[PDB]
Amino acid sequence: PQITLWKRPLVTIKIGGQLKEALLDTGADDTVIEEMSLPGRWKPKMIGGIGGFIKVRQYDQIIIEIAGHKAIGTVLVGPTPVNIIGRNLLTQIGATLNF
Amino acid sequence: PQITLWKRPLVTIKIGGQLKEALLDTGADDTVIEEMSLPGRWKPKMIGGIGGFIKVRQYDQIIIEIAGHKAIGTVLVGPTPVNIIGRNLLTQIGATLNF
Ligand SMILES: COc1ccc(S(=O)(=O)N(CC(C)C)C[C@@H](O)[C@H](Cc2ccccc2)NC(=O)O[C@H]2C[C@@H](C)O[C@H]2[C@@H]2CCCO2)cc1
Ligand SMILES: [Cl-]
Ligand SMILES: [Cl-]
Ligand SMILES: [Cl-]
Ligand SMILES: [Cl-]
Ligand code: NA
Ligand code: NA
Repeated sequence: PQITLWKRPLVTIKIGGQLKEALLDTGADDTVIEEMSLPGRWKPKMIGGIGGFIKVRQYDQIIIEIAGHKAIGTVLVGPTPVNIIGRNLLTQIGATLNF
Repeated sequence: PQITLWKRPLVTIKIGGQLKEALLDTGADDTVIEEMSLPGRWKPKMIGGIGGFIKVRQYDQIIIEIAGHKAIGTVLVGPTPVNIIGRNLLTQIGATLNF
């Protein structure tokens, strides 16, 4: 698809058996999901941006379905104000910025 | 251009005759630049990032070139870590997300 940017680029994702809405975010290095349980090992991480840093749990090798496209990678879980699909997973679905 | 996301989508911008680096950010509603001098009056704005809210200065109708494309629109100035081109200016340069 072609997604214009008049509004936030929100899509449906499936992660950990749950449907969520998430923002396709080219400015995010990382994928960050609101609090939820995921299987397997995790380790703590700090991520920062506007307003400072938050602590998250880092889960590696997590499968997400993003607008119908399956990907696998690291997913961070913590008190993000919105679910964010960052570049680590946008690359895997072949997303590009065009102008 | 078609910009892939394996690296950060950094471009050169020109604002007030100055070249700067900035991030093309589909997750940003607005454009936010590091402290600099802009002409005219400013209005107050609070923006919310990963870490919380910050105060910025909102300057309207500012001339800005983004990767060679002309834009004229709102620029927020404040303590952002990186210069961010958000959707208010990405729409002016015709940017879309594609996969
Ligand atoms: C209203 O206009 C706004 C409001 C907010 C922002 S923003 O906070 O920058 N933000 C909104 C988003 C968190 C929902 C845009 C993000 O793309 C934002 C842009 C940015 C900010 C500061 C330094 C570098 C890059 N990315 C961002 O915060 O990314 C961090 C969080 C996590 C997802 O990944 C992190 C890493 C390190 C920084 C880059 O990627 C921009 C404009
Ligand atoms: Cl919107
Ligand atoms: Cl990854
Ligand atoms: Cl590619
Ligand atoms: Cl905001
Ligand atoms: Na894992
Ligand atoms: Na102005």
